[PDB]
Amino acid sequence: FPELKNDTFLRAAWGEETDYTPVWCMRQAGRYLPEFRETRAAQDFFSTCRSPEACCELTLQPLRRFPLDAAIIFSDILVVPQALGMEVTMVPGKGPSFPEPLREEQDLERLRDPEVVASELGYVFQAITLTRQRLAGRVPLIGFAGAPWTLMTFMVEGGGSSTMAQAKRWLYQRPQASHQLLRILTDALVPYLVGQVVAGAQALQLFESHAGHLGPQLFNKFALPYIRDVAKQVKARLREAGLAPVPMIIFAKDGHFALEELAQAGYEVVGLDWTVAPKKARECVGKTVTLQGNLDPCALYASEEEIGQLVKQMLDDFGPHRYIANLGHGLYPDMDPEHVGAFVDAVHKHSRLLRQ
Amino acid sequence: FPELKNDTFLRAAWGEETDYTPVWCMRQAGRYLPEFRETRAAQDFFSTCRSPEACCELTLQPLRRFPLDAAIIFSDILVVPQALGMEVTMVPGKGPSFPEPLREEQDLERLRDPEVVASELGYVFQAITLTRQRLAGRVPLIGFAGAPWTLMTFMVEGGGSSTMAQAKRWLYQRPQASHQLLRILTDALVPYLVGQVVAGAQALQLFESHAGHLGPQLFNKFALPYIRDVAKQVKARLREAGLAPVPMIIFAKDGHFALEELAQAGYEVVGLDWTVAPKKARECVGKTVTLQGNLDPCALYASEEEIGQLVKQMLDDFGPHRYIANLGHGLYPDMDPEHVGAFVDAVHKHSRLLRQ
Ligand SMILES: Cc1c2[nH]c(c1CCC(=O)O)Cc1[nH]c(c(CCC(=O)O)c1C)Cc1[nH]c(c(CCC(=O)O)c1C)Cc1[nH]c(c(C)c1CCC(=O)O)C2
Ligand SMILES: Cc1c2[nH]c(c1CCC(=O)O)Cc1[nH]c(c(CCC(=O)O)c1C)Cc1[nH]c(c(CCC(=O)O)c1C)Cc1[nH]c(c(C)c1CCC(=O)O)C2
Repeated sequence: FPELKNDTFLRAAWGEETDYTPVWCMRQAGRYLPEFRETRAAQDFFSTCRSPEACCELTLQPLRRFPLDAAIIFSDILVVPQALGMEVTMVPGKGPSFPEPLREEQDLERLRDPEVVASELGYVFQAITLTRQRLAGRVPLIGFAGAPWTLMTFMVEGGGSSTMAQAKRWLYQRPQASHQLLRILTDALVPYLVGQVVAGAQALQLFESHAGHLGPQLFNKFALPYIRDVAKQVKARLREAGLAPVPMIIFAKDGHFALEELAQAGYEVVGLDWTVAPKKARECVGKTVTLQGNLDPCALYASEEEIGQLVKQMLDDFGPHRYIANLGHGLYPDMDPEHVGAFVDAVHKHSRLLRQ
Repeated sequence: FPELKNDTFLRAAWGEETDYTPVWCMRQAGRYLPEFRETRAAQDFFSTCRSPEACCELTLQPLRRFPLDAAIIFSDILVVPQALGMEVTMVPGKGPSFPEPLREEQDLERLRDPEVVASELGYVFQAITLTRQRLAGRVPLIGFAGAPWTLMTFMVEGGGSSTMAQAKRWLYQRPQASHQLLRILTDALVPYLVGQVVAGAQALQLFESHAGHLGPQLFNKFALPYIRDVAKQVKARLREAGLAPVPMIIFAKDGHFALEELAQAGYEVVGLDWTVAPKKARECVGKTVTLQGNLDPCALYASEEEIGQLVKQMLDDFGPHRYIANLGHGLYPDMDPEHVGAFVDAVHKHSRLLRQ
């Protein structure tokens, strides 16, 4: 691959000092961009995900508008449950659905052996290689997947939920079958994430987007062990294959209660939602992980001047060390690309002023 | 399409006698026109190129001011390297840039298969069809592209250069990789140029704008073969598709040294810069190609009366046969539209006096 030119994001992820704070945005390839909507109108969602050229194009679009310090491959976390043998749709304007969710223990029999999942996800690896080549070393490329618990919630609920009552009912009433499913997911995720790195990914983020539905006791029993396993096994396999391990980011949205445990879970970077005060997060995680985040995505509805001031305040709280800027979740479809631009420029501007 | 009403430019290109000398100007759709600047202020440069209506409008603007004998579609030669997978910007007042130029052989791996480029340039074909329809047969519409060597220089240098030292270093140190790249470009250009004709173009010009950096030995080894290939293959494909081949113009700026070879390269018309005395050019190319050019664009800074006299002298040197008037390069942004008008009127006036 082409030599990396701007490695600020990677240096920051490993905790090294940098000249400015690197920034990227979750869902930077997203519907808030008119050009994203146009490229997407061509195919259906999961068909877009299966076209390396389409994925590459969507990945590059934000970088043409903004000097973001990382790209993230266009894909979706739900490709893993799909590759395990579940059928999944993107309903017109009503999000992901599994018309036949997992509801009893016997339903696990329908899933593929987790060891064959990576072979089913070749299309993602093709997209990663192509995007890495086309990026031509501009900035690092992040690969990603959903965390076991979060993927379990989609598989059991059949979509989004305000309570995760069915998935949590599994945890309390079917603890053994839950662990079995969480292990299947872990065993699928590890080779998939390794394959993403083999294909060209230079960092990995694991999205535990539905952490907040668990309190600490269930999180520690059912989510944390598998989060830890994913990091340990991915690093081991990469070492063994003669490759360099990449920085790994754990993002547990609404996971305020788990920050101390997440800082010990074998990830270089702990991603934060907007509800956690940066200084409180720093006390929780300690001095040797990098934090990522955490501006309220809705702050981007404010004026460009206001966004600059909110960014300044955020960066004052995080300080110059061991920090990668981002929002506290993904960009929303109704947001203004110019305000995303203002966010990026302000992180760059204020982080330089904070140093010198 | 509407039937062509004024075909003088085409008759002259094929070498037929005409009642007056037809004239057009390189960069006639350009910044010297206040109305060009206004229409352009709407979008960024490459976004203008992707709007058929914007391209059509820019193409027609000069024709509303001046009785030019041809239109040339508004586009840019750099759409080809873009469609091959390189990222390219139009920097505010500092021209084209590729932030990640090709610098080693392995960088060729990032490019698209040349056979898929035409599909990426549909927007240009749409602009051509629309402009041909809106022109309503007034005058012929010229399509165009950059020549392989010249496109290679942009791809390797990452922009303009006073020496082409990096691209020439490729020719001397990486001859094989250079030929590989020049072949990729040729194989992309042929289907693109054919598609321009399919879409409505009635003539084609290939811009070898950076010929002059090569002497004769390198030009014959690395530029000429691909110039020849482009013409041979475009004509073959058009024949085979049941379409009429169009006149093709090769313009090698600062290519004094290559005129004899260019006259044998399969182009109806050889375009000249202002440094070549017309009578010397005529001896070089012989009696069976048409010459195009060649007034110093800077001559348009002279008074309207002076421009008339310079034009008279130019036309005396070229003579009435096998000649299409133009400047020796494109119009510059600070030139006066009224002086462009004087140029057009003088060619028409003096060429009629030269015949009768
Ligand atoms: C709406 C939706 C989709 N997929 C999903 C949803 C949410 C469903 C729910 O919560 O009930 C499922 C999903 N996809 C992704 C996540 C993790 C993000 C999180 O919730 O923390 C989740 C939970 C990451 C992603 N989803 C996507 C990426 C690729 C990276 C990028 O787009 O920049 C990632 C990491 C791409 C994607 N995927 C989808 C769209 C429309 C897009 C474009 C971005 C947008 O406009 O929202 C469909
Ligand atoms: C400044 C620039 C542009 N594009 C380019 C440059 C020069 C870069 C360099 O030499 O370092 C690259 C380019 N574009 C074109 C050429 C070939 C002309 C030549 O050098 O012989 C080249 C070398 C043709 C063109 N470039 C364009 C056309 C369309 C036809 C027309 O505009 O009449 C062609 C054939 C349009 C264009 N393209 C651009 C502008 C501003 C315009 C409007 C015309 C003007 O004011 O200069 C941007």
